[PDB]
Amino acid sequence: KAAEQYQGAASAVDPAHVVRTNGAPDMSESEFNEAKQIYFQRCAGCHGVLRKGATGKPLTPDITQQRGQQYLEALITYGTPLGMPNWGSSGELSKEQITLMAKYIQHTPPQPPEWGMPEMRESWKVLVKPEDRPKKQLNDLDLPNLFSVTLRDAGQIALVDGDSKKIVKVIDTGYAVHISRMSASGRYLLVIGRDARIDMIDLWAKEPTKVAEIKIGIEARSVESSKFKGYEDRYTIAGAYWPPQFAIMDGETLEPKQIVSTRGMTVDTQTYHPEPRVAAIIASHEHPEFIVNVKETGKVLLVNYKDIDNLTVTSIGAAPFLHDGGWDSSHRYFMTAANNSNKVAVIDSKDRRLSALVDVGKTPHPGRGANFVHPKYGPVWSTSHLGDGSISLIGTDPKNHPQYAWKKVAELQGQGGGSLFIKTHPKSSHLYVDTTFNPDARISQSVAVFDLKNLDAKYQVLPIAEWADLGEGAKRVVQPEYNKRGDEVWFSVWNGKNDSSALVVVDDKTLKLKAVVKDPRLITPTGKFNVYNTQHDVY
Amino acid sequence: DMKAAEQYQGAASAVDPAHVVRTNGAPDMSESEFNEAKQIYFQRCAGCHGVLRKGATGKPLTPDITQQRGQQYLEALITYGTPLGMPNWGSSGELSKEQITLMAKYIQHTPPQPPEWGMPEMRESWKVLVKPEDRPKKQLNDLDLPNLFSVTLRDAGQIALVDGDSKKIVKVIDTGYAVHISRMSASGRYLLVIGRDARIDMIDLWAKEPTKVAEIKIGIEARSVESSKFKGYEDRYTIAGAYWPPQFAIMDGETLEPKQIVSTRGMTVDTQTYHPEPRVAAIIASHEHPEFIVNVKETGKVLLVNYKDIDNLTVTSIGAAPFLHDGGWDSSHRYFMTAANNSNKVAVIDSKDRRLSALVDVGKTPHPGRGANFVHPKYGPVWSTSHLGDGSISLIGTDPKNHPQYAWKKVAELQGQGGGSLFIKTHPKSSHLYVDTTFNPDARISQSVAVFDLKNLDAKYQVLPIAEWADLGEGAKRVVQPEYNKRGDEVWFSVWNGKNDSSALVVVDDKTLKLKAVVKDPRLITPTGKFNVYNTQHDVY
Ligand code: DHE
Ligand code: DHE
Ligand code: HEC
Ligand code: HEC
Ligand SMILES: [C-]#N
Ligand SMILES: [C-]#N
Repeated sequence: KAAEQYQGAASAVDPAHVVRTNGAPDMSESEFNEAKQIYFQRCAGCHGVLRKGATGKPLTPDITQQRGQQYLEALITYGTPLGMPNWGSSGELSKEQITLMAKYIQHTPPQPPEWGMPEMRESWKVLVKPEDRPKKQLNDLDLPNLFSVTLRDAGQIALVDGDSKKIVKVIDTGYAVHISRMSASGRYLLVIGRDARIDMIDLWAKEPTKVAEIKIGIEARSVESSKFKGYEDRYTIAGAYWPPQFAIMDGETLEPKQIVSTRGMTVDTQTYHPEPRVAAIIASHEHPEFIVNVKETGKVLLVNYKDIDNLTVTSIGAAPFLHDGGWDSSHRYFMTAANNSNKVAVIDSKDRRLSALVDVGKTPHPGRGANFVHPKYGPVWSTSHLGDGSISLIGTDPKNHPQYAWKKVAELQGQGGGSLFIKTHPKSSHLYVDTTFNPDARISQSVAVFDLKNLDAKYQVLPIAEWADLGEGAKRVVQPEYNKRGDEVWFSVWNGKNDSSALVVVDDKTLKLKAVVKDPRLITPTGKFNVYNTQHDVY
Repeated sequence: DMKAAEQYQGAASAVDPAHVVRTNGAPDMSESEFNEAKQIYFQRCAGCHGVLRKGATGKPLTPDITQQRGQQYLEALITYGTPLGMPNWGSSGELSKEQITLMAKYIQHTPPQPPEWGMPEMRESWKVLVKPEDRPKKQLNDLDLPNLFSVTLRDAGQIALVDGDSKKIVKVIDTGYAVHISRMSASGRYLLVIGRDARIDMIDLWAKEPTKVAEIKIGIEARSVESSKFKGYEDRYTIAGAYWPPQFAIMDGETLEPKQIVSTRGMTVDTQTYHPEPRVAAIIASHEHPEFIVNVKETGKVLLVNYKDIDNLTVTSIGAAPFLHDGGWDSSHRYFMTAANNSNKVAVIDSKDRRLSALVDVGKTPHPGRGANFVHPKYGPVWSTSHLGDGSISLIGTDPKNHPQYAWKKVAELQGQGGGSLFIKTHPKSSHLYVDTTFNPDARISQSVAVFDLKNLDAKYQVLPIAEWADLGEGAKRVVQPEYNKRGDEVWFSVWNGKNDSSALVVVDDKTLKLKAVVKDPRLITPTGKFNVYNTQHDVY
C-alpha cells in the first residue's frame, strides 16, 4: 500500500490533448478486409504500413477526414503528376473499390505484428551443425566465378557456372530474394527474401546446401557479413522494413544475438517517425563496424561489433530517404543515395563522419555504383537516375585531387529515365547503363554502353532482349554484372512468370553476343551476383 | 515525377493483410462518457499502467486482454483490487460504481493518442530571458551560495531558496508545475530545476537577486535534468529526460538551446521484445569520460551518451535489469549504483571501464534516491539503500581494490521502522545515518525518521519525531528527504503537508540529535525536495 500511494499522483499529461480517433464512414468486416487487402497489395510500398508517409503524403485519419470522401475518391481515380498513379483512369480499380479505399484511409491504420527474439528464435534453424560441415571444398566448382541469380516469383535462387553457362543448383529460399552477399571467407553465400527470411549456403559441400535459416521480420531488403580483419564469418546483420529494425546474428549458425529498433527522430525536421525503414548495409574495412542506412530519418548508423553485448552506435546525420550505395575505388567512402532528396551522401568510414552531400539529378539510383579513373578529373564514382537520363560523375580523391573532391564533376546522357544500374570493371574500358523501368518498350529492353577511353562520344545501344529471342512479354532488362576476370557482362531479361526469360552474356572486348542462358527453371530472373566481384566489392 | 518511379514501387508489400488487425468490438460510449473516463485514467491510472496502456508497474490494459476478460471481470477487479499493488477503487469508495463501469468500457477501446514533442515544439517553448553577454561577470550579491538550499514548493509551481545559516527564505521563484529535482551546474553558478510537466528553468545565482536566465519544455511529462561534469566541459551541456514522449534532450548549457532529441523506444533487456513506452529515469554525469549516464526504465538499459561530438552522437547501450529508477555514485565517484526497483535489484555501472559490474539482490522495491556512503568498520567502503516494500536497509560493498571479497555483495542488513521508505542519508563529517518512511500507512511512522549510530551499528535506531517537533496541527504531515548543509552539522527534513494545511522544514543538530530550528512561511506550500548547493554540485552523500 506504500507503493500504491507512491505512484498515486496524477499524470502530467492533459487528458484533453489525448485524442479519440474516429468519425469515419461505417464499413462492415467484409468491406474493410477487401480494402485492407488492396492497401498492402497496391499502396503500402509508397505510403508505408502505418500510413505516416514515405514517398507518398501522410494518409492518417487527421489528414484524410479533412479532405473528405469526394476529394479522396477523385485523387485515387485521377492521381497526381508528382508520382501518384491513376487507379481509376487506368482501369486498375473499379468505382466501388476506390469508394472502399476512400472509406478505409479515414479509419485508424490497422496494427501490424511486432517481431522480437521469441519469434526470431522460433524461426531459427541450424540444418547442418558447424562441427558436421566440410573442412575443405568437397566439389570441383570454380566458386569465384559462380553467379547467384534470383528466381524472384519462384522463391528460389540458381547457381550458374560462369564458364559453362549452365545451372549447377536451384535452391529453395524466401519469397523474392532481393540481394546475395558473400562471407569474408568466400565460403558462405547469404541470401535474403523480401519476407525477411535468410538462407545461409555452404559452397564447400559436395553439392551446395543450406546450413541455416531465420526470419528477422515481416519485410526486409538487406543482409551483410563482417569484413574487418580478424572477423571472418563472425557476424551477420540484416535490415528490416517492418518492424523498423536490424538484427545482428552469429556468422556461423545465424543465432539471433541483438535486435535494435530504428524508430526515432528525423535528420531534417527532428520530429518523431514511427516507420524508419532500414535500407542498404555495408561492412566497414576501417573499423569493426556495420554502416546501416535508415531511410525516412536520413541516418547512417555505425554499429560496432567488437562487443555485441554492450553495443556502441554512432548516429551520423545525412539526408532524407537514404537507399542504396557502395564503396569508392579505395573502399573508404560510402557513397549512398538519398533518392527523393536528389542527393548523394559521402560517409568517411575512417574518420567516421559525413564528408559531403552532393547534388545530383532526379531520383538517383546507383545500386553499388561504378568506379573508374577519369582522364581529366582523376578517380570518380558514378550513378544513373530514375527521374532523368543523366549519369553523375563525382570525384572521390581528397588526397590527390582536392579540386574535384565531392563535386559533380561532369555528366553523361543515357537513353532516358527509369535507370536502375550502372556498371564497370577495373580490367574493362566500358560503362554499362540499363533502363528497366522506362515506359518505352525498346528502351527498357536495351542497355547503353559508353567508351571510357572516349567519353565525348555518344553511347551504343545493345539490343539485349532482342538477342535473347524470347517472343512475347515486357522483357525488361536489368542489372549489368561482370564475371571474375571482367571479360564478359551479364544481363537479366526479366520477363513475366508465365512467359519465357533469359540471362544474356556479352563479350566486353567486342560488344558482341557471347551466350544466352535459358532453362525452364529460370523464372523471373532479377539480381545476379558474381561470387568474387561481390565478396571483394569489385565495381 | 512520372511513371518510371511508379513501377519501381509498384510491387506488393510482403506484409500479409490477414495479419494486420482492425481494433474494436468495444462497448458503445458517448463523447461525454469517453471523456469522463479518459479524465479519471490520467488522474488515477496512468502512472502505473502507462500512457499507452502497454503496462509498467501495472499489467497491460490493451484491448486484446481487456475484451478477453469481459465487462464484469474488469468491473470486479477495479472495485476490489488485488494484493499485488492494484488499489481497491470501489471498496475504498474512491470511485463510484457508475465511474468503474465507464472505466471498464474505456479500457476496452483503443488507447487514445497523446501528442509528440519534437524540435519545432521545443524551440517554440525556448526562451532566453537574459543573454550571456548581459549576465554578470562576478557575484552581485552577498549570499553564501554554497550553503543555499533549493526547496521545491510542489503544488504552487515554485521553488524557494533558503539560506542555510539564517533559516530564512531569500527568494521564491515561479517555475514549472511540481518540480521534481534541483541540480547545479559544474561551476556552481547556475541552478537547474525541472517540473513534472517537462518545463526547465535555469537560474543565475550571481545576479543582484537570483533570477531566471532561460526556459524550455522538453516533453509533456519528465523527471530528470543534469549538467556536464567532465573536465574541460563546465556548463557546456544540459540534458533532460522525459516520460512522455519516451525521449531525452541535449541542450546548450549556457542558453538551453535544443540541439539533439533521441527516442528511447526500443527492445527490452529481459525478453528482447519491443516496448512503445520506455520512460527515462535517473541521469548522472560522468567524471571519467565525456558522457551522460541515462537510465531507461521499462527496457532496463543504461545508456552512455557521448557529447564530444554533439553533431554525430555516440551511444553505448548497457543491459542491466527491468525498472531502472534512481541512483547515485559510490564514495569514489566511479560506480553508478542504481535501483531496478520492481526487479528487487541494484545495478552497478562502472563509469571508467564502461560496463555492468554486477546486479546485487536486495529487498522488496529498493528506493535509494542517491544513496548513502560510509566506511563500515568490518566490511570497508559501502553504499546503502532503504526500501518501499519492507523495513530492511541493504549495505553493499563498493571497493574492488582493497575489499574484493565484499565487492558487489549485500554485505550486511539494518532494520528500520518499516516499509514506505524513500530516502537514506549520511555525510563524511557525520557519524549518523538517517532514514525516512514517507509512505508508511501508519501515521506516527511516516511523521518520524530513524537514526543509526555509524560508530555502533549493532544498536537499534533512535526515533526523531520530526512532524511533532514542527508543531503544525492537522494534516497527514508526511516527512520526506533528509539533506545536510555544507558543514555537515545540520540535517534538514520536509514536513510535506497538504496545500490548504500548514507545512514546515525541520532542522536537526547532527552532533546532538536535538531540534535546531523550524522554518515556517505562508509561501512554503507543499515542500518536498531540498537540495543543498555544495552537496548537490559535488555529489556529497
Ligand atoms: C534497400 C534496397 C537495396 C539495397 C540493399 C543493399 O544493397 O544492402 C536494394 C538493392 C537491389 C539490388 C542489388 C543490386 C546490386 O548490384 O547491389 C537488386 C538486384 C534489386 C532488385 C530490385 N529492387 Fe531493390 N528495391 C527496394 C529496396 C532495395 N533494393 C525497394 O524497396 C523497392 C523500391 C520496392 C520493392 O518492391 O522492393 C525496390 C525495387 C527493386 C525492383 O523492382 C527489383 C528490380 C526486383 C525486386 O525483386 O523487387 N534491388
Ligand atoms: C526518475 C525519478 C527520480 C530520479 C531523478 C534523478 O536523480 O535524476 C526521482 C527523484 C526524486 C527526488 C530526489 C532526491 C535526491 O536527493 O536525489 C525527490 C525529492 C523526489 C520526490 C518525489 N518523487 Fe521522485 N518520483 C518519480 C521519479 C523520479 N524521482 C516517479 O515517477 C514517481 C514514482 C511518481 C510520480 O508521481 O512522479 C515519484 C515519486 C515521488 C514523490 O512522491 C515525491 C516525494 C514528490 C513529488 O513531487 O512527486 N523524487
Ligand atoms: C508510389 C509509387 C505510390 C503508390 C503505389 C500509391 N501512391 Fe498515393 N501518393 C503517392 C505520392 C508520391 C503522393 C503525393 C502526391 C503529390 O502530388 O504530392 C500520393 C498521394 C496520395 C493521396 C493524397 C494525400 C493528400 O493530398 O491528402 C491519396 C489519397 C493517395 N495517395 C492514396 C493512395 C492509395 C489509396 C493508393 C493505393 C490503391 C495509392 N495512393 C498508391 C504515391 C503513391
Ligand atoms: C499502481 C500504484 C496502480 C494504479 C494507480 C492502478 N493500478 Fe491497475 N494494476 C496495478 C498492478 C500492479 C496490477 C497487477 C495486479 C496483480 O495482482 O498482478 C494492476 C492490474 C489491473 C487490472 C487487471 C489486468 C488483468 O489482469 O487483466 C485492471 C483492469 C486495472 N489494473 C485497472 C486499473 C484502472 C482502470 C485503474 C485506475 C482508475 C488502475 N488500474 C490503477 C497497479 C495499479
Ligand atoms: C532496388 N532498387
Ligand atoms: C521519487 N522517488
